[PDB]
Amino acid sequence: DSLRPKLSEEQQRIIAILLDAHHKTYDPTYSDFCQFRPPVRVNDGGSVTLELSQLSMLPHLADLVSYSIQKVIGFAKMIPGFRDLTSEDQIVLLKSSAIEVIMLRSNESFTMDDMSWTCGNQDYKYRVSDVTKAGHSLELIEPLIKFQVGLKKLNLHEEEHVLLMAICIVSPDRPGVQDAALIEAIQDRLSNTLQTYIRCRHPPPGSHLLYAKMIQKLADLRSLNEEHSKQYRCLSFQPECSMKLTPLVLEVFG
Ligand SMILES: C[C@H](CCCC(C)(C)O)[C@H]1CC[C@H]2/C(=C\C=C3C[C@@H](O)C[C@H](O)C3)CCC[C@]12C
Repeated sequence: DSLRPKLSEEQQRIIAILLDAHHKTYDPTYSDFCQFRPPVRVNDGGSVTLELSQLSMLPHLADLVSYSIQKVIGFAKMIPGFRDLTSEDQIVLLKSSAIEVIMLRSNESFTMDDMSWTCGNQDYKYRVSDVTKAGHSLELIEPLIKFQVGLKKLNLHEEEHVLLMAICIVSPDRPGVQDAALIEAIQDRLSNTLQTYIRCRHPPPGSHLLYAKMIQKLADLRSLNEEHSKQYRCLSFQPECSMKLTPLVLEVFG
């Protein structure tokens, strides 16, 4: 039974637009990372106290996340439809989705060889231990790694990955959005592009369950977003934390 309509010419052009936007905003060589404040790994082999006392990886990771937010804002601008929104909604959407899109886009440096984000170059291989040296706890980190493994095992085509990031950004149910209807219209155009693509371009397919899986990842990201927000708020109570962050990070997560 299941029909397999072909991608319209407009859908194909959406896909091409989104691949080009990603290629313009995600350097797969990580060649800017040497410009960030450097990573420092104090031995905390075991401690929340040590660690909040040092936050040795926070300057480097905050610069990394700050840089990623900028690339994401650049990616968003190229999403077909996004600029038809009011700038107030554009920013609501970017601010509420930023950490989720960072978590998604980070899947490209994530490796199941050793369960790290390998952006280098050894200095820029990030593990669970680095995330705890930036003041976060296992209640964020463990489900983050689960999410990364789950996403990897979907073996998404790049077309799927960039569509999934766009759909994440353009979510009509973010708090504070005004024109939810327009946002939903933009998102549906993207979601239809993704369903059609999966059905006509993705083999075998007994992965017609792929679309529901991807949608579930969006749900998972929502939970990670609330847990992140909870921890960031506590982290920010550390005296002089702000010096280790950036103005853009302060604004987005504050
Ligand atoms: C939870 C943490 C962000 C915490 C930021 C803070 C401000 C301290 O709350 C995660 C989110 C994404 C994670 C990682 C890498 C992300 C990227 C981003 C992407 O834009 C390029 C590359 O893929 C590395 C591994 C370290 C741990 C990172 C930074």
